[PDB]
Amino acid sequence: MNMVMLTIDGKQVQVEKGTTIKKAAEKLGIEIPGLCDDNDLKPFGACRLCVVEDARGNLVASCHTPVREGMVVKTNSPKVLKARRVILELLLSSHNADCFECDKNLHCKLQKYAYELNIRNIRFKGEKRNYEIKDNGPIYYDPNKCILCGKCVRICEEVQHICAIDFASRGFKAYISTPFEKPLLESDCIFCGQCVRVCPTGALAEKTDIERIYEAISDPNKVVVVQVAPAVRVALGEEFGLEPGEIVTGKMVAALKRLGFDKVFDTQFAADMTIVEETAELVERLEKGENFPMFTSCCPSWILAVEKFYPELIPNISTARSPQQIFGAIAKNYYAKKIGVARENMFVVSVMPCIGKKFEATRPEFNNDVDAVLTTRELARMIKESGIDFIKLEEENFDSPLGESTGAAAIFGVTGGVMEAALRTAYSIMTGEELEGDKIEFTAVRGLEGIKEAEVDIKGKKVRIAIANGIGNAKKLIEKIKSGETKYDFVEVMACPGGCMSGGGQPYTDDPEFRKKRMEGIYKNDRNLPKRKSHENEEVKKVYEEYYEKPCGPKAHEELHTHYHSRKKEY
Amino acid sequence: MNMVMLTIDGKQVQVEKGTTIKKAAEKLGIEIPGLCDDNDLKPFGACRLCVVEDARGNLVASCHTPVREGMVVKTNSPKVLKARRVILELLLSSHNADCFECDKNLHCKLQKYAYELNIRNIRFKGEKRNYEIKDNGPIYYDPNKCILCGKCVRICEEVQHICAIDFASRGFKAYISTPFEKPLLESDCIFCGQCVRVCPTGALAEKTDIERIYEAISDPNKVVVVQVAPAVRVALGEEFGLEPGEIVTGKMVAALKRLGFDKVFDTQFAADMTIVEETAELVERLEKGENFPMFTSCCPSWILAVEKFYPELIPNISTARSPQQIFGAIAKNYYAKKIGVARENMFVVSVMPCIGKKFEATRPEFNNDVDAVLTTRELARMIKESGIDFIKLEEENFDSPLGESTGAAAIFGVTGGVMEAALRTAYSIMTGEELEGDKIEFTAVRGLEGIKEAEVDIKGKKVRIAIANGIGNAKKLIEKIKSGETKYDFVEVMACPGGCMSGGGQPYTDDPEFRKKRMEGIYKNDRNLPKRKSHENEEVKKVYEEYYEKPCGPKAHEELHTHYHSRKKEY
Ligand code: SF4
Ligand code: SF4
Ligand code: SF4
Ligand code: SF4
Ligand code: SF4
Ligand code: SF4
Ligand code: SF4
Ligand code: SF4
Ligand code: FES
Ligand code: FES
Repeated sequence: MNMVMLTIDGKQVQVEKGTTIKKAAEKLGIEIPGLCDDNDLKPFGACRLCVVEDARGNLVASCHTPVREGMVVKTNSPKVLKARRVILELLLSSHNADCFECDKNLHCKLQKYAYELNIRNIRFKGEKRNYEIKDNGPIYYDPNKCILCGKCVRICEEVQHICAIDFASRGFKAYISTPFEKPLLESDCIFCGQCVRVCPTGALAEKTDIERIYEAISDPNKVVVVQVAPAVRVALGEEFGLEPGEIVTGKMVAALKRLGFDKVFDTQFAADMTIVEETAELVERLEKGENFPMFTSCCPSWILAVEKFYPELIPNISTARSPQQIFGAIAKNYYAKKIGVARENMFVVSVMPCIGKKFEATRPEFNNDVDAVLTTRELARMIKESGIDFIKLEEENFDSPLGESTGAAAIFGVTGGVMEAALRTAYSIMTGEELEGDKIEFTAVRGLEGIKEAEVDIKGKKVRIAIANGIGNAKKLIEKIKSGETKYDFVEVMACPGGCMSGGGQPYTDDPEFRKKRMEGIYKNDRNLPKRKSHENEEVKKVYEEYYEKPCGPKAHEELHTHYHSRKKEY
Repeated sequence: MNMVMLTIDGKQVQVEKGTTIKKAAEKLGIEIPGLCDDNDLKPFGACRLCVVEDARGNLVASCHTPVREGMVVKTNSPKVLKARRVILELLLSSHNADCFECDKNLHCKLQKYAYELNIRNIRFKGEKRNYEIKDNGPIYYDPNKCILCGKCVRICEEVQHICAIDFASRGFKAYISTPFEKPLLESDCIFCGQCVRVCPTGALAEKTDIERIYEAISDPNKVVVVQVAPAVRVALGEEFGLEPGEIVTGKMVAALKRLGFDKVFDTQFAADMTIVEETAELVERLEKGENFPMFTSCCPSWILAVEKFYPELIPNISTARSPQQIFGAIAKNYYAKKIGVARENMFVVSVMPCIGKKFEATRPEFNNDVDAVLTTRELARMIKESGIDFIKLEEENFDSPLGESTGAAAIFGVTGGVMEAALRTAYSIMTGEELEGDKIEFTAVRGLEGIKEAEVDIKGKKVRIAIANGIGNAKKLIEKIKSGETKYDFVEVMACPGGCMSGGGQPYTDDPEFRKKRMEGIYKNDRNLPKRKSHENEEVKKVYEEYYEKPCGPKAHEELHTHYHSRKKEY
């Protein structure tokens, strides 16, 4: 091993060779500001705001200069501060200053740096950016506030391997867009929502359906039922000053009950129903031994990717609905006749951490089962708007008769958790017995690796299980499968890297290790529940024996399944 | 005690009769927004943003509504939210939106309420407020961001009884002004800074001089000494997310060392200098028995209030300088000859929590001993500017030979702690012995009462002592003295209510009970020290025996004394 000695602010530093000055100065109790840098991306050097001076007398960037042995650098010299002040004055000279009306208010990094570097009087006044905004679906793009940091194109090209947007024009009028300024829906985008999560300004944000929620609640002839996702309860607490990984289920239930919503349920019931349907389909397919491999259809971004780029995989993907639409069908068809409320007077609201769900809700194939879709940020805005203090609430429980949950549906917010639930139910449906002890947990499908392969043995029969997180890794698996190197049986894809815990709806964070904390939170949540199996739930059995009488029945085929059509129109 | 039964948002409430419907709902884990209300002021009802809905169906204000038996109210009805949204749109329609240049950025309450209530598109665009910025000294007034809440007028009317500013004009063009738009120096202001502390916008701020500090640092031939106030050690941590009242001495010393300052010192040394000099003066005045009562000179605002309103008490004021100017004279007179530097080439910077110090630094009669002054908020902004992480610093001590101190000089940030620091020294100098055990602490001069009185018996000799915090209580006690009811010996006055811990330079807080926490922090800091007596300090005695040889000497009269001249201009 090779170690490197250097001096920073007159202090001796030992660092491993090859790390940058920004990374090497983390343990020294100092932080260099920068806008174009992220922990998941390569250095770009477009902000030029992270400059520090070496011994010679010139300023160099600190995010892409490797540490060489025997240099002295300074961080609080007056020249560096002057350069940073002038650079932020230049940035702020052409920014439309409607900070009252910005969705990214109180979380914008540019605003924090404008406060932090003591800017009080901008001498450069003149031409401002003046473009026209247009709708794009669930993604609201305002090119008046862009600073051309390049994070969105880098996260859409280097990680996602999709290349949906890129730079355009030259000079002062350069701007990031699609080909020929077309809307994102008919472009090559798949609505993963990663570009929204990394934008340091308010250029990229979410279309809001807040007014429709308030008009629906204000109407005295409409009954409102609201569902929450499994992955919201672990990261909702970041807005209110708590560390990530805290379980706030009861507090959020109390907040939802006090917000005016008539009924509060959870997706975990529909999640268990989806698991039952998927494992029935898997058992049937394995008995016939046809259409290998079989893909899961629980991620709207994945199904958009299949419909847009790979139309040949349409026969091989499952026909099961998303859990959101499953709960919508249950609420509009079975619960409504039980309570005695007309279908035209029922409102269903969902809280999900994804952005693909916002587009998925308005697909004409689903007959408008879900009316409006929220995100975690919108729910956190409701709580502050209504004045509810989140810290000192009293925890309550979910309503009846479909609020009770199991431990199999509590790990959908982690990559491969659907696979653990599928193996948990498949072991019981094949072997006939129930796993007890450490055999309940499948540790072979846990972690944060890009590709997760497993050879699962059930009563002497071995099956192949493949998990891919990230669209690029899914493309790699597609290339390997079409190459015919090996054959799998049951393959999961989630477009967001790391699972739904890192979707576009989750609150913004600065810690570089939020994924590990959220995984620990979800797993500790799952370990704190008496029931760990999907089929052991009673209410799912009551719903089946009350209305459908059989999984994968003709009524279930009518309501619990859908068909996909290829969107890859030829040129 | 008579209790009242009611319901608020469907929850039963038990509260005493007489509380409003906003202050009696804070203990239900719910809080309704408001801008015109503060815990130290009578309700005024100018925001009209704290409205709720009663049973009848008309919107009623909450900050001035007494509660009676039998009301049902709701604070989350759609009508109330719509009214609040429209009212905030009306406010932000006429606000100059340069939130990058605003000194109150990331702490403005209007910004936070614009974020909370989900404002996205201002429909009412029209004529804005267009006034002209004028200079006033240490108070920077910008009547373009004023929302006419009236907090400054009420706090200069109800508490201070100074009557410096008042409303002017009518209609849309009304504003806050002095008579005839004269500068605040020539008006009846006394520069207490309370109006700065309560302003919920960026209208009233500080004239910030970080720039001059920066070319002072960048000059290679100038040597910089920075001094810190006793009341800063208990309030800086609130700027970094800590609980108020945490002792952060070592952390702020490390931060000041890393900021480029050549030498760092505490002003407790000069404070003990002032204590021993004032004790000598008090012993002298007791021996002659003339010019009673005698007033302290530790507060510049008190001196201004005397020079403007009560010019007949000038012969009765102590001639001792403030500790800041005494430390400046020591640094520019004794320390400079010891190190071997020219007097013009020494730069003295102070970090004090008061606002009147900014004006006091530039008096022509002090011969420009100090060059620039700061407050705690600017110190925190500099710390965050250089990138220093305050949480993970290492404790380090002061410099030499003016770094160490005693416990008598650490309680200046409390109403009463100055005379409590002088009674021990007077006891020691007149009796000849030193207090032991719990007799060091005097429990009769601690608390938060408006006027504190005590009769202290020392060796059979009784002295009458009085404390007045707040200029209103000072005026009351001056009226009592001029009435001739009782005779005093030694009177302390601090202009800000609650002592120097509630100055204008301290960080903004929303907790209603910050004064108790700050007092507890100060007392814990005092009790965590080995030496508790000003006389037992070593370097004070060394300085006298090397340069003065006697307190109240001709050299001390030349350098540690000043004279006051009346400012009451005849009309
Ligand atoms: S949503 Fe995903 S695919 Fe679409 S532009 Fe953003 S990063 Fe690229
Ligand atoms: S759109 Fe957002 S992420 Fe992309 S360059 Fe502009 S500011 Fe950066
Ligand atoms: S992007 Fe940031 S600085 Fe720009 S308007 Fe929005 S909040 Fe203000
Ligand atoms: S992984 Fe989850 S958050 Fe990401 S696109 Fe798929 S469903 Fe949405
Ligand atoms: S007072 Fe508040 S809202 Fe107005 S410009 Fe300053 S920070 Fe923005
Ligand atoms: S500084 Fe004090 S006296 Fe002067 S206007 Fe403000 S509150 Fe009134
Ligand atoms: S100057 Fe500040 S405190 Fe005074 S009325 Fe205007 S906004 Fe209110
Ligand atoms: S009491 Fe302290 S903070 Fe207030 S004006 Fe006097 S010296 Fe300044
Ligand atoms: S973000 Fe580091 S050089 Fe631009
Ligand atoms: S601000 Fe409370 S009633 Fe006006």
